[PDB]
Amino acid sequence: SKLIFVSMITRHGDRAPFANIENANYSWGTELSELTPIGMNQEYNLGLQLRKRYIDKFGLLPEHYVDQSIYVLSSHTNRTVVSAQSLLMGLYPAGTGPLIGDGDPAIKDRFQPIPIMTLSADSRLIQFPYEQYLAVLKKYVYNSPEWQNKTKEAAPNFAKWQQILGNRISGLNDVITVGDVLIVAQAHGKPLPKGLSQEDADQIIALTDWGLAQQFKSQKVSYIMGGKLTNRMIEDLNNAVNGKSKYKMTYYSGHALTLLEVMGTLGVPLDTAPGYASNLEMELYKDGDIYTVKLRYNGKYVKLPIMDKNNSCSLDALNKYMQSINEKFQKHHHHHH
Amino acid sequence: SSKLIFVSMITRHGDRAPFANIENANYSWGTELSELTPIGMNQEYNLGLQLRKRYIDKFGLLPEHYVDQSIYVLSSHTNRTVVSAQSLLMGLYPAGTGPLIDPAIKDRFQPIPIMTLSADSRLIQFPYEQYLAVLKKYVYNSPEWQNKTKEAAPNFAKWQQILGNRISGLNDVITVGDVLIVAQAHGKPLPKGLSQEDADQIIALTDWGLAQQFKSQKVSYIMGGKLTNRMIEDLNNAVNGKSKYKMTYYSGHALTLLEVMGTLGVPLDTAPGYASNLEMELYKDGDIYTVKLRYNGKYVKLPIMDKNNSCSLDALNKYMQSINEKFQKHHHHHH
Ligand SMILES: Nc1ncnc2c1ncn2[C@@H]1O[C@H](CO)[C@@H](OP(=O)(O)O)[C@H]1O
Ligand SMILES: Nc1ncnc2c1ncn2[C@@H]1O[C@H](CO)[C@@H](OP(=O)(O)O)[C@H]1O
Repeated sequence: SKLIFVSMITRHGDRAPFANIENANYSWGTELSELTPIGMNQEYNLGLQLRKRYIDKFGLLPEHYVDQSIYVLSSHTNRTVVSAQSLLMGLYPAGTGPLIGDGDPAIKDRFQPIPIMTLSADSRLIQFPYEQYLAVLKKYVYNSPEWQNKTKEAAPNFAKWQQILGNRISGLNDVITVGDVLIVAQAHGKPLPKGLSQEDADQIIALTDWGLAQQFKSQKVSYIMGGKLTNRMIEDLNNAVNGKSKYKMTYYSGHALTLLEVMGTLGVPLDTAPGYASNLEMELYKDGDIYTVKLRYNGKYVKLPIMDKNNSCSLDALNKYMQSINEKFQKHHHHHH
Repeated sequence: SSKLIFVSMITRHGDRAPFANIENANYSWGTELSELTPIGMNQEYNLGLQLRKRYIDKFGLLPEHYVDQSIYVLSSHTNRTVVSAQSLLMGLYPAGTGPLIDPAIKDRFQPIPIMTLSADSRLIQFPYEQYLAVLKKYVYNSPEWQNKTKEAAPNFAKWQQILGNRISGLNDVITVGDVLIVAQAHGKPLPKGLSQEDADQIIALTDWGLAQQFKSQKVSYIMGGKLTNRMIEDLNNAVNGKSKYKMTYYSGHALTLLEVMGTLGVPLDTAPGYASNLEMELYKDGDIYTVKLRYNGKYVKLPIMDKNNSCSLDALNKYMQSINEKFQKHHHHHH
């Protein structure tokens, strides 16, 4: 069997936060929500790892980029576009880019440009727009027994955390909001907010990780947000077999939610929120007329319920699996007055 | 005295392979149809270096190391325009200037985000079939097009038999002309039986035809009014506090340049070559704001501009407003 196609999702690299902790004076060195130099480096290094895997080891891809061999689509954010660019600088590094004339580089250092398309900001394919995402949570997650139970457990800490941090803390949603800032602060070696013990910071961060993962332990929530992309990736695999597409790889540059929603849709939800440069690959193998698929998440194969002891299933089986998921969550349409 | 505070820029992409094949030739391009070639990457990279010398070294509008959220880059939904923008930005902010953590990326590359429109957007280029539909309606039956057609028509049968491709109008001449332009740019031999004289005629008609389309301000406005308005709005946003960008950059096509120049009433006489570019420059001297328009390295005098190729931003706004009013559509109700 030979690897013939891969579809990949990444989360972007280290970024600045979206929000500020009111009672802290953190300085990030880049604008809110932008990819940091560390984040660029993380994605670049992931690119180098992917070169060793899909070029050196499997030989799916060549050492010098072939035009129209990789389709890259990013959400409409700076961090996801720059993350894809940075990753591709590792996958096809300086020294491998094209020459003109007598072996003179097209671009100094033989950089290799690889096109990245973006969705519109309004697209729901790679990420739901933030307010639409929160609306799904309000409807399907916040009143769930698991969310309410965890809320009751954590609630005795809300008043204290609110007075320490300044930011409103009146539910797990607010804990998650400030938790992201604390995660960024820790990733950048910043001091704790005054009056927030390491114990308290650890608890807030733990609740944040728990909460993000809990959202997608619902296959329904996962499908609402991720059904479209999951279907599209499987269709990419099919197009690699049916002659429709000549791409060796499709790469969707996305977010924590992108990874959570696809894993959750497939019935293998994550127990932890994806860290920076987390990544998922659907690998398609060919042995004669037999086509098989494997699913890789952060460097380890994942066993879908339909897979064998070798973490593998036929593409036909994956199709049937996805079809059943689509039917399971199909909406009953109604007419109106 | 007066200082440059903002620039809005359009480029055409760099050298590319053709869209079509000449039926009776066997050209091999080295990349897929319509993709940017290595020479095209080089052209855009070199333009980037030129833009660094101008807007960083000379005017100091931009800093030597990229500031996040300082440049907004929007490309049409094509590989050649995205790769052209990326190549240009590799010249504007070259290796050695990118961020450190020890370099964030080897050779200190500097990533700069590029957004793309959807393929169905009409902002930077009309989708091809919609573009041709505008030509059919407004250009192909115009007196100038018909006259040129009659002059060239005695050559159609011969060109058709030589090339294989259908040649029954100037539109077909333009179609094969692009292939001949690409062939010449890549030093390929002429198709058998096509003399250099004939190739020159076909290419000349192609250049003439592309420019002729946009000598109509109406045609230009239909396709380019939206982008022209948007670029002027970018200038206004640099003054009114709405935007903190130092530059907006629209990565586009020959049509993008033709339509904006044509909308502003300064249509080009020749079709834009690879890496052609246009800049709207905004200057501040106290409370006085002035604009200049640059095309392929030379200032262009709008009718509203003075001997110094300059006008106030207020004047530019009034000018654009009058163009909008001129081409406003009379709406109707229906049964
Ligand atoms: N204040 C905000 N504004 C816009 N998007 C936000 C946001 N806060 C969070 N997000 C989004 O919610 C996801 C889970 O934390 C994030 O994933 P990423 O950090 O982008 O992987 C954001 O997309
Ligand atoms: N066969 C084709 N398919 C799609 N777009 C095409 C095309 N032939 C020409 N174009 C488009 O028409 C413009 C003027 O020649 C081109 O400008 P550029 O070469 O992209 O600057 C194309 O966009």
